[PDB]
Amino acid sequence: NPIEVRESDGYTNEYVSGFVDKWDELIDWESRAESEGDTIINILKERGVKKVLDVATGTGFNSVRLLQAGFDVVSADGSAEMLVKAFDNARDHGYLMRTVQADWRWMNKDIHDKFDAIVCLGNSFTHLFDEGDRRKALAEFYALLKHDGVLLLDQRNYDAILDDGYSSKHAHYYCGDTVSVYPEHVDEGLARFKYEFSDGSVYNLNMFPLRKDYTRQLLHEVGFQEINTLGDFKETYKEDEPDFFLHVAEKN
Ligand SMILES: Nc1ncnc2c1ncn2[C@@H]1O[C@H](CSCC[C@H](N)C(=O)O)[C@@H](O)[C@H]1O
Repeated sequence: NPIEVRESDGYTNEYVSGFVDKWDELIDWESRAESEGDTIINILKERGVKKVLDVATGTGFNSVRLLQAGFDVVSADGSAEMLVKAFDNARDHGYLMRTVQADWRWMNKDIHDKFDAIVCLGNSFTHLFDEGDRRKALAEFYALLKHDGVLLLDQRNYDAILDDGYSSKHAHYYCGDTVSVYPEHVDEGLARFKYEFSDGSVYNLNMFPLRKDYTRQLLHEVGFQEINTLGDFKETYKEDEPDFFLHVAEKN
């Protein structure tokens, strides 16, 4: 059956769509690419990666960055509305995106290749609140990797927030002062972040506060052999603790 673009289906809603639109309206990709550096691209190049699957395309930032770097990218997302934005953003940068609508829990339904690398970036994995769904998603990613493939999966540093550290009592800024991100409510099973933009817009979003070692455990448990977790400093006013972690999980 064909996929229809809807502002409200099972994979996105108008609120989250408004949030990503607001981020993209105020934060240009050039600035974001400079602030994030070439860590992702360099990891892939040092591994000889050619074919990449983006499982969390969103409005397309990671996919377009990888296309610009010369990778063969397939751009998947659960949301058809997101994929339309991502395709047109790629078009605006002079690239033809290969979009596929797919749910992490059945990734090979319409994707039949295997990939040198998968990227699941922008703190996307934390959207899953059910442990069974987490294992299912990581198992689906594992199965889509070639024998010597690698999964790049990032997350916010929830350990520092759950342990009542400095980062739990303070907002974190991105793209200068364009947006602040504040952990309004934190418990073992839920973090609600307040995102306040420079134009006065406020969005409140829920995430599952994955501890760094719990994510590593899940990756090991679905079959990944070696995992290296890197501190990833993205925020404007850097602290002793990174605001993100990047897991580099090798299939074999
Ligand atoms: N279960 C699921 N299956 C497929 N896609 C999912 C999903 N849960 C969340 N997503 C997607 O994950 C994306 C997170 S947004 C992050 C987008 C991009 N990596 C960036 O950093 O800008 C959303 O577009 C959302 O639709």
